[PDB]
This record gives sequence, C-alpha cells and structure tokens, in this order.
Amino acid sequence: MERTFLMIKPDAVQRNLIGEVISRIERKGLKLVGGKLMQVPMELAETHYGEHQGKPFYNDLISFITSAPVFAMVVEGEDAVNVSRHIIGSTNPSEASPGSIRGDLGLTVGRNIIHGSDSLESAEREINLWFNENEITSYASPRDAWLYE
Ligand SMILES: O=c1ccn([C@@H]2O[C@H](COP(=O)(O)OP(=O)(O)O)[C@@H](O)[C@H]2O)c(=O)[nH]1
Ligand SMILES: [Mg+2]
Repeated sequence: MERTFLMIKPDAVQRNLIGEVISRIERKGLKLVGGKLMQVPMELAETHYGEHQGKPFYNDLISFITSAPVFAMVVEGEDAVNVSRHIIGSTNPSEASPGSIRGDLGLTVGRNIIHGSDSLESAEREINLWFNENEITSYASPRDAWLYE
C-alpha cells in the first residue's frame, strides 16, 4: 500500500502541537507505520532539502530544521501522498485552506508546521533517507475494512 514521508517541524514541536497534528493525520484514515522523535543531523538536513540548495530560503531552512527536534513519520494509505498534501494544505499557511493543518495552525511559509512528500518519487527517496526498513512496521488495523472497498 502507498506510503508517504511526513515530518512535524521544530515550530510544531516547540509549540506543543505534536498530538494535535498526529490527531488530524490519524482521523483522516492514514495509518502511522513509522514514527520517531529525533534531532536532525546536518548531513541528513542538507541531503533532504538538496533540491532547494541555491535558493534564498536555504541557509535558514537548514538551521531551522536543525534547531529543535522533529517528529519523522511514515504514513500508509490509499493515495497517501496526495491525501496527506490535501490535509496539510498549501505551502503558504495564508493560502492554505481553513481546516488544513497549515491553514489552522501556521502563520508564515517558513514556519509551516509540517512537511509531506510532494510525489511518489520523493516519498520513496525521503522514506529511505530517514528510515531503515526495520523501523517501519506493517500491521492490519480494525478500521482497514471500513476505509476501503
Ligand atoms: O518561499 C518559500 C518557499 C518554501 N519555503 C520553505 O521550504 C519548504 C519547502 O518548500 P516547498 O514549496 O517546496 O514544499 P512544501 O513545504 O509545500 O511541502 C517549505 O515547507 C517552507 O518552509 C520558504 O521558507 N519560503
Ligand atoms: Mg505543499
């Protein structure tokens, strides 16, 4: 089943919103399958945000993502990548739909609560970067039969 990489950013961690954010992910039907609180090493931050390497918001992104712990997640469900993006909302929390995580909780683009892989491609890449296979569990859940056909 489709998987995506989600990460609760240091802003959410320092605002004490880890439970609130997990709740919104869980209640949507997405299954938490990998989850860990971690300090982000430099090596991992730079390679994770490799694609932004030249841009104005770069140096800041790196020191921000390394400034306090994150909660890194692997999440499973039909159409998980796009479903997660939908409940996360637009990059800019001012454009993000009310009721989305960023729409309800965040204020500025640089401090937008949570990251979600933007594609199947980057999901696979991000998952492998942050997690080893043995940290990722598989398990059937009682509600699985009521989420899908
Ligand atoms: O103008 C911008 C665009 C992005 N970002 C930061 O860089 C991250 C990656 O941006 P992107 O639009 O590629 O992905 P998204 O955050 O929407 O998943 C964002 O989460 C922002 O925190 C920023 O600070 N300023
Ligand atoms: Mg986005």
